[PDB]
Amino acid sequence: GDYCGQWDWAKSTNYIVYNNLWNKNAAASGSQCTGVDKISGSTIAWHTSYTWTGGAATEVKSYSNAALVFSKKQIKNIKSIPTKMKYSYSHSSGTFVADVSYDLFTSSTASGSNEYEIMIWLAAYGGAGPISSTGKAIATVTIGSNSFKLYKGPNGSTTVFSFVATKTITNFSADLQKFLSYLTKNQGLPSSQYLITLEAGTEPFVGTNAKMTVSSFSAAVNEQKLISE
Repeated sequence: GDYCGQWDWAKSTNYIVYNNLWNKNAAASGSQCTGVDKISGSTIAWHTSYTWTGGAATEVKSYSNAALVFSKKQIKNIKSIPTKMKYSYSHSSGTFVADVSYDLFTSSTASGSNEYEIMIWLAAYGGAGPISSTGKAIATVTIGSNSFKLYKGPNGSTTVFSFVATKTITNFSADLQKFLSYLTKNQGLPSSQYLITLEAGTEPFVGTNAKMTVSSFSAAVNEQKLISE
């Protein structure tokens, strides 16, 4: 059965699926429910459905997501982060502003507070755009079969990097360590940072009778054979 509470969630050996209606009060009206559909090995299928209208149209209202459960590692010691995400997204006609995105966080300790954030937008709808100090991409980088414009800006004391795919991706397959290593080699992301959070879901701004169905999601963090503390 679905769960619609602001902070509802369901735990699995490898994933936690959150409803996470953390900014629901910025909308004038609406609600959102999330549910888990299957769990086969390290692959999970889940979905979320919502309506959010009015209020602060520019603000993320929620971020239902599947979050990986994993041993935290410093980026310098991560060999690979293989991930897959296949989804569909429907809604009713009219205003629809949202994104499908991975959300990763790093800290200086495995248990520390967020210091850097790395988003990967597989889809941006109705003009949704990431945090950007300048309002302009700082780079265009191709990873695997997809091209991404890179944005950068603050969120409090957090530095937020957002890769935005140049074409919508509905069937994603990538090694996210390539994204982190691009940032450590080119954008000043410290390789001593611990990867502490890896999730994938959707950020709605405005939408009616919307439903994202994640037909399959998986992620894993793999460490190098030689660890340097």
